[PDB]
Amino acid sequence: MLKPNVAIIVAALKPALGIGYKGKMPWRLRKEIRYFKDVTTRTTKPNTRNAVIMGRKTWESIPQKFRPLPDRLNIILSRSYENEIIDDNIIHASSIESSLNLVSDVERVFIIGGAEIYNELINNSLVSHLLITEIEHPSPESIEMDTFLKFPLESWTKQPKSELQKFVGDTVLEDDIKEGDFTYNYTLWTRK
Ligand SMILES: CC(C)(C)c1ccc(Sc2cccc3nc(N)nc(N)c23)cc1
Repeated sequence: MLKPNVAIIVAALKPALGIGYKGKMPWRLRKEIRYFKDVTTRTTKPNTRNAVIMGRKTWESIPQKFRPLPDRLNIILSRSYENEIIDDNIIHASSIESSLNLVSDVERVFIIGGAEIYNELINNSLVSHLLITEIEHPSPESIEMDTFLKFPLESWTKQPKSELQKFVGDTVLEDDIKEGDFTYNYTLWTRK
């Protein structure tokens, strides 16, 4: 596949855009996990699937029995990897672009994490869309976090919900979802 449009999908706590603590999300938002699954899995073209790209540490963090993520082509990046097709669901690669050369019959491509991948790939011009779940909490500071997004958002535009709706198709988008003390909303951003 040549120069596909890629999207980053991430969940971050405002205002600092904290994303994790010692390799894990500092929250358990059950509806947000469901949205992540639907968005990354759904396709509109017939014999296609979507691809998910992740860093080797994220891959390793998923319990062996739960990988690869079903119904999507999983791509794992490592600087030590050779560009190789493991099976029909798993690709190893050392760069995003090299990995995309090995795919066909893919509709959308999503970067799913983790912290290092996000922070490095936000600056690759293949990235055209950000799907950011903006999480809010009454006392952000009480949540322990060690990793943060370092995104240049001054170079990006938050679109209206109609545009997000158009992006996700059939997926139901509820507003101000509450789970425990967290409130969140789904957003779409594109480059200026
Ligand atoms: C390293 C950290 C812990 C930030 C990390 C965070 C998330 C993910 S994948 C993921 C899992 C569950 C829900 C998710 N929600 C959205 N919106 N984005 C993701 N990428 C998600 C993989 C790695």
